[PDB]
Amino acid sequence: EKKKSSVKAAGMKSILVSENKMYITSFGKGNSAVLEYEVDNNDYNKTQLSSKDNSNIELGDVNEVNITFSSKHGFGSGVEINTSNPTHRSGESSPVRGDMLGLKSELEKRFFGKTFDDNIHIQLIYNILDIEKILAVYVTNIVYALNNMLGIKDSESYDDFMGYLSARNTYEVFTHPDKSNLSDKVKGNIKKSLSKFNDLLKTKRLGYFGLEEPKTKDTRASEAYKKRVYHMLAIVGQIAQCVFHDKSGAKRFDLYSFINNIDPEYRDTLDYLVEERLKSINKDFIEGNKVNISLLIDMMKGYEADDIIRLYYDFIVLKSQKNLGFSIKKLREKMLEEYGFRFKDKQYDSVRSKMYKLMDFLLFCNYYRNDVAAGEALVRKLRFSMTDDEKEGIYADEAAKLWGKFRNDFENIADHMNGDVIKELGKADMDFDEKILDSEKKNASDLLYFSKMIYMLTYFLDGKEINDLLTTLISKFDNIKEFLKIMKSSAVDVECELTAGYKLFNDSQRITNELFIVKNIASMRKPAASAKLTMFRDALTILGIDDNITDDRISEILKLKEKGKGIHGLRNFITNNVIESSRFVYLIKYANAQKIREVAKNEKVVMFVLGGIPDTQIERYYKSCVEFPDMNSSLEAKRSELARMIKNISFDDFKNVKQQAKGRENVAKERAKAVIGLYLTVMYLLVKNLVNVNARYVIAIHCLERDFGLYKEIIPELASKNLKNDYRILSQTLCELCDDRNESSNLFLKKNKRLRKCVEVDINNADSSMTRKYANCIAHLTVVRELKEYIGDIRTVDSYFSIYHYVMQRCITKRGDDTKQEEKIKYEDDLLKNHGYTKDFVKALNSPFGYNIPRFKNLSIEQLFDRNEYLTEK
RNA sequence: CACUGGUGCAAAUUUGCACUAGUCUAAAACUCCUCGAUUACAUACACAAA
Ligand SMILES: [Mg+2]
Ligand SMILES: [Mg+2]
Repeated sequence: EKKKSSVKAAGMKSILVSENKMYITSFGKGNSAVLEYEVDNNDYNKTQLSSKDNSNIELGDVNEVNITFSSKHGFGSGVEINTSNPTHRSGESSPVRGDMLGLKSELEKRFFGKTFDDNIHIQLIYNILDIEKILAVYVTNIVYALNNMLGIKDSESYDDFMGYLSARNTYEVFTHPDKSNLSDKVKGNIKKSLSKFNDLLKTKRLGYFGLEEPKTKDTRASEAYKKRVYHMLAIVGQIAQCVFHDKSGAKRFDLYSFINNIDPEYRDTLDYLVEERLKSINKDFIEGNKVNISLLIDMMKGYEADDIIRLYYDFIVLKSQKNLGFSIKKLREKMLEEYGFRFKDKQYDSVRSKMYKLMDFLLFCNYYRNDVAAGEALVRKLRFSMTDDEKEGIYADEAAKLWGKFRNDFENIADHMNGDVIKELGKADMDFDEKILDSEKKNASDLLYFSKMIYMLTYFLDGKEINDLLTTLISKFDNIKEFLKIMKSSAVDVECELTAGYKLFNDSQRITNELFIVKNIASMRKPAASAKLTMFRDALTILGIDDNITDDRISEILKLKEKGKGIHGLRNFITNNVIESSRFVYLIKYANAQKIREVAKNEKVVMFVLGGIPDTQIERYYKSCVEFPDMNSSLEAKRSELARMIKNISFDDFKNVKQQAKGRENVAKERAKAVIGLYLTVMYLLVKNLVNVNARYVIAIHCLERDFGLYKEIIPELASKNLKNDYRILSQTLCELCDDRNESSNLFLKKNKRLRKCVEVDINNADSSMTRKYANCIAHLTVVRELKEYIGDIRTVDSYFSIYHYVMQRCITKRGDDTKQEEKIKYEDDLLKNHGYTKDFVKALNSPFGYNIPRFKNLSIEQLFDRNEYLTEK
């Protein structure tokens, strides 16, 4: 069983090191740090900074090698914990640890204007680098999705569209480049992007993102919509220019300041988008939430109605229940599993979300207002826990106490969870003034432009993508705010003036809070799109249709241009089950409907995805999708059956479905919905996993360009080098320096001669041409684009990593039909014979990333790649 | 099945293993928030309708 660090469990958050002192911190609420002690490195004298009430740990003996301490709150019944004194390292003169890359001094100069004899500034800086790494993944995906949206399947060019946009050009300059005072090359570049912009508008595919063109054809409304879309694309392009380098090796330095420095029209667009979302939630919130609010007021006897309304607004928009230090949902889930299993019954499926909100709200109020001490006690037990099993036990014990307290309340909620009561509560008068929430309401004016810019990015993202980007940004800003607070403390008091480009980080507290709200509002369902003919073609094509069907034929089959009563059942069925599916939208955004349908014919690929689905879920899918299920068949037979259904699905299968189903018609309709849902889920899982694998490589490219720029300032040997000429130059130069010199900036290569020698072999196996192709394929999501072309050639489909590398290797070794015979790569012959990726080829391709050994090994060895795989063998 | 530090056995000129840490390693510091993830998520029961 994996065990946690006892040092973290006991309460020691961090040991900050300066040249003469160490500062020990303990965990406060959430990410807060409690300064506990200051220790002198030379004489080991200690001074307690914490008050008797605030202190969480007791410091014992401190010496050159070890630090002994114990919890003041009972961890391990007060057991003594021994941790290394961080200043004790052989072969290092300084008490202060350096970074593995050796870029700590260059980074401190870039962010703070000078070097420091402490390890605090570098920790804050690594948090900023993490923000850039995650933005690099999402902008790369968004740019690919926008290009993909065009439908130009055969196209050498890529960034003629997003690459030529600039946030420094207003909409007027963009639409009238000639009337500009810009260079002729620039004017032509703008025209190329303008033409692509009109191409994107013509597709009608922007509706997938919630960017619907206006219903009216009025010129004024049309231009206002186009201007907003242009601002969104130009901002995405600007972010891309800040996290990736251009042809000349240059990148913009205004990522954190540009939004406040560009034309005010861009800021108007950001306000318009956020105001639209906030105004829909905020307008008549009490009337909009009257059913739950009425039930809660009747149920919560110890609270004033106005207080409940304010708490409910918090629960929906602020989601304070998600900042408690434990999972409210997990507690509710444990309560239902052990004691309220009846509420998990099929009859509550239609009202389950409402029922869970009411149950979660009671638990939230219990810990947020009524029993804050119980919440603090629960966090301490979870922090003290050393294993996953212990943590589950803590949630289970808490659920048992909660059931005794809320059993009657939960039964009461379940009694009201039916259509008759809900319809009744909906029609009932709600005499509460909407102005009660004026003090709690969140408005667009309350947020920074940086926060609004992040909200704008969410239009292009799926809920999982929003969760991944936002939770990562929130965590990094929270860490940065804490590091600044520690450095500015009376006890530490070290200079930390950020340079002009990074002044935004001074507002890291406010940004962390605003970003949390952005995650909540961005995660909410947007109004359904007006389905356009393009979407209907996408839906019929993904299901399976004649390759040469005309737009007029699609209109005819779905009666799109026909007016009448009850004649649109098929159109409505396709809209509800395909067009409105987030899984379908994800597939159209990153893939091609016709290509995905062809990939679905490959039973080995579909069986691989089905294999990952839990056995209980396969049984549910088998029962819902198969008309006459053989329940006595094996799980492999059931998976094999579902794979055959997916291979044979077509639009034709659903042409007679009855959308307004009566009686027995319902059985066929439910089965059709189940089959479409499984088909979309299986294809979505495959594409999403490949996009996710690609993201790891995108981080590697972003880091290599960033690291090359930093190393270039301190390595004379890199002085005349251009990275794009040969991507292997950083690893090659650093490996050579380790062999020929004594001093080394890069510790990964210097410390591990065996791994350094391995990287040297991998560099030699590669060349400038193949590495350049790899970087281009990673940046353009070529593996996802060309998946249908090569996935069929894989003999055994056993991992996302192996699928990605096989397709990538086929793309790299493809001999251009337009170009002449080029230096055939030495791995091509075996790859074509093997029908599987070549392990040595991955290492050669990844040789540019060799300077960061953990990244290089994780990206080159299938067993080390995924943190969620090989848990038992790990 | 990683990387780096400390400690402890071993080991000449390769280092290896064990225990333990690390926000200054890797998508990677505790509790959260997340992801894996499919069972779904989502200010408005569901269904139908526009
Ligand atoms: Mg030393
Ligand atoms: Mg880190």
